[PDB]
Amino acid sequence: HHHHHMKPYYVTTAIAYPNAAPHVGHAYEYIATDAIARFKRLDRYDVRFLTGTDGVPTAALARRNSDVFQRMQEALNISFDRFIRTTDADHHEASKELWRRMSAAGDIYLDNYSGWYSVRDERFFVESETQLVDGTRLTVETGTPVTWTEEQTYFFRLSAYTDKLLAHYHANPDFIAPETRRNEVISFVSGGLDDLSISRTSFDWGVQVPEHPDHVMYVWVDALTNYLTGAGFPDTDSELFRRYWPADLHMIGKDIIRFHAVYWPAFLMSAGIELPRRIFAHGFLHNRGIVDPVALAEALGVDQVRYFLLREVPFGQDGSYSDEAIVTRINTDLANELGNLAQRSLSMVAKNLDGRVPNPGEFADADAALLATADGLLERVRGHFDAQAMHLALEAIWLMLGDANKYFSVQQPWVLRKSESEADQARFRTTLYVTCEVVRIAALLIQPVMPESAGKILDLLGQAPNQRSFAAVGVRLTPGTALPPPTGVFPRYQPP
Amino acid sequence: HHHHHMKPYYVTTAIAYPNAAPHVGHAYEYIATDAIARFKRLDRYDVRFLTGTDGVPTAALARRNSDVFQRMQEALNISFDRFIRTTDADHHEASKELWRRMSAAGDIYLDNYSGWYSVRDERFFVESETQLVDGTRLTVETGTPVTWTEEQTYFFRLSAYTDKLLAHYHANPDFIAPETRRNEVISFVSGGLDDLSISRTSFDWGVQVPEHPDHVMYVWVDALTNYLTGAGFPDTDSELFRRYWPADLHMIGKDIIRFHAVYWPAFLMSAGIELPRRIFAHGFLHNRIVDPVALAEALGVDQVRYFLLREVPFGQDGSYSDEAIVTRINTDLANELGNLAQRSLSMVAKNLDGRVPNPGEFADADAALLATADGLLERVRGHFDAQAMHLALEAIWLMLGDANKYFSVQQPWVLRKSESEADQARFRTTLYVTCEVVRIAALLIQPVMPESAGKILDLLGQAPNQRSFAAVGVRLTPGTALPPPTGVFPRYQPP
Repeated sequence: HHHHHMKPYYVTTAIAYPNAAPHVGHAYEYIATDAIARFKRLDRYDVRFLTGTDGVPTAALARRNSDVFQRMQEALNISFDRFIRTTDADHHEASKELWRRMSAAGDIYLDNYSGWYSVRDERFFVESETQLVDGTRLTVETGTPVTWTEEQTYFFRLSAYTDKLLAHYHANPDFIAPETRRNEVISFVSGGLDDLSISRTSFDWGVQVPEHPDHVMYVWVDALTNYLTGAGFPDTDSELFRRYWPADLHMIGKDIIRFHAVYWPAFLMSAGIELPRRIFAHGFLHNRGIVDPVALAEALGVDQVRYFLLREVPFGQDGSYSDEAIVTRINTDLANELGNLAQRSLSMVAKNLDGRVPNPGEFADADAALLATADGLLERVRGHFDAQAMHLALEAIWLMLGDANKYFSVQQPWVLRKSESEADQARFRTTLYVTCEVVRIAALLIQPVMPESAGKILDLLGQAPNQRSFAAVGVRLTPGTALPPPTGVFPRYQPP
Repeated sequence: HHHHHMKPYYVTTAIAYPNAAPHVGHAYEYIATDAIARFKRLDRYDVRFLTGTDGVPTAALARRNSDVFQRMQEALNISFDRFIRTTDADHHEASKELWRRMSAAGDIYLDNYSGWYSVRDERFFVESETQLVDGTRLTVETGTPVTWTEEQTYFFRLSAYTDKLLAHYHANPDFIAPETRRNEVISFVSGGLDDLSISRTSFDWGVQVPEHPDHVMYVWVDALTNYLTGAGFPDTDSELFRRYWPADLHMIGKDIIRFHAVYWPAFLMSAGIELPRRIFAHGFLHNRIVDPVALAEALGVDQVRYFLLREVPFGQDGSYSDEAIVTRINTDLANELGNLAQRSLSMVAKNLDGRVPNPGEFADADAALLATADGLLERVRGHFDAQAMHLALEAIWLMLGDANKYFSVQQPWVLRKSESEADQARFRTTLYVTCEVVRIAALLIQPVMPESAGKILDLLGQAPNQRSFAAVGVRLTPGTALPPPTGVFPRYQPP
């Protein structure tokens, strides 16, 4: 009964709230988290990569959510793992069990409350958190209407966890990232926290509170438990839960950080459940002077868009999109620096070395320096990925590709091809081998960012599909390997 | 510059040879040696507990070794000490220095030789040590193929140390254990020894012989020096070597006893290096191969550690069966130890406000049980010093038998019902005595079942700083607050 060997890694994308519809607006988040998951799969991890998502209006919306999810997954090549339907997941047993544990811990109480309530956010707001935009009172943070409501509601004793949360932040400095987001959460919690309304009296459809069917949970309370549902909760003895909980990484947008970094860990502390290891809040994309990567991918190519978004924007910051910025990356970074270097060297293998990887001679100093830089990339890229700094990992790879192109232009293997010498031909073989070998290493490491284009390059280098994990980075290109006739992988931008 | 104050104790598990894979098949060995090391740490020793281990086919095989090691260490809770890698260790300087010393002493010579050679064992074999099994010539001892080779090789003058080895066995009766293994080694050496080939001419990867780069040492010659490397050798003036060499105990399987009890001490005699103090060769397990890692994941790490160290007299071969381990899980652990702790701790919680009672004056029955418990540490220490962990565990559970008998005779559940003044006093005394002997037993079983014993000590309100053997002589403090009792030893759950 051994169906797994590698260390597990459980990573989630964000719940939909405050949007009723999942997936929409999450393409950037999905591309980034997919690259993280693909990197972990290539680095000998058992990856579990899941979404944070689970009358007549509600059901057709379920078809649209499905259609949007399939299109986004296929257009951007997201490799979410397949979740198995269970009876507990259909009946919201996770949030009901979480409620039971928090109630049994003494952290849930009924009370009367009056204040500004937002139907869309399902939250209460204080006076300073509202504003009259134009004779209509809206929330300052989200812009949703509020009306004054006097309700009976169940509260979570969030105030009893202010210091416990600050102690968790101090003991786990990598729990919240990037650092500007960590400083903001610490500043917020340090000001003190009030108790948190978590239910409403309603007969509308929703997750009924255990023992109190006249109350229903707010949508975001039950939504957060989807992370636990993804690991088989409330079946804490199940193999799924022992293996994958706690989650290693919650990937979210910075708009819902307080739900994940304050409310969520307090809920889990109250219920006696292990907390997630890390929360990373990314920024949002805007046009220069909203950005739809699915439409960009269909127009420009999936790997061009995935590369641009993960390279142009330092992950965590807000990003600016201009057509000029992505055209340069498509034409310079991809088509020229990587594509043309691979095409030039592979063309000489096919035409002058009978389509066979040459056996290199003894490596000169210039050969060893370039190989040493490439051999050191896996360690540097792994460190950047562990901090969710994919832009720095891609910059490191293209810095090596810069050295490789410089090396290629200095060695001039296309002029050594002519000479009938014994030393020029040996130098011809060695320089082509070194260029192919560093292209192989770069192609292996860009698989998380551009899976198909990297796969095509590895096909051109005669690498079987079984020899494409990061363990293969330390195994040099085999002389005598037969290479297929080279074809283009990274085309130049074609204006409409 | 005092980073130590206790007497050092250096104990090793065996080198991998003949198998190229370390750790594989050594789980039973690791568990027993870990219990010995844990006992020494609790007994005010500075313990150094190390393994005897250090192209493309060899690199990823090193990844598998690390995976097997970390999984085995975690599944069985083995507490090997952390080895610091140095420049000398990376370049195999210990075996080079050992070879130099033996050569400088005149004990290594080059010679021609012809005979049956096993590339797997890296040893030569005489005709009577080979056999044709089905048209192929194998060693009778290990079943590896041999081919007739006529090679130049370096020899160690083992014949010059036959009598010196016998004199060492006689002067040090505890050097080899158990006694059946000692008798076999003495009989072998008494028959006389030939000189020992220790190198081969090959351009494969290996430890090149100093001053003769065409020869490489046999893998087991270099492997033996890992024991020296663990103590900082060849840096004989290092703090590690002065403090931890000679090794106090080489724990090995009896399959490689001649490498450790004959070749190894003769090497060290030639090199002028102090000999290890003691070598213990344990037996092998079989079903009526046994995989303790798989057993632990299915049954519980402490259930498996206990069964393996109690069921088989250490040094003998053992037979593990499902019924035999179920008996020890349910009787020895869940009932004899578990329910004795649960029934008495539950009475402290419900009847004595979760507070250790202040006992009255001890009756003859109370003092008799306490006396048996107070004498356990000395008896268990003597068994561990002979590596007789089965006898240490038997001595502890014989006391737990007396405690269960004492508990049933006193009937504390009857005394709690009486509003009398005398009965309530006797009720406090018998509960204190029962908790006190459970505390002593839990302290002494820490080397065998670290986690379960820690849980019992948690239920008895013992802080983590008061769990060494120096705390055995400090009675349970009346007034100590106890957490609500929870289960520690579950009964066997059939799948």
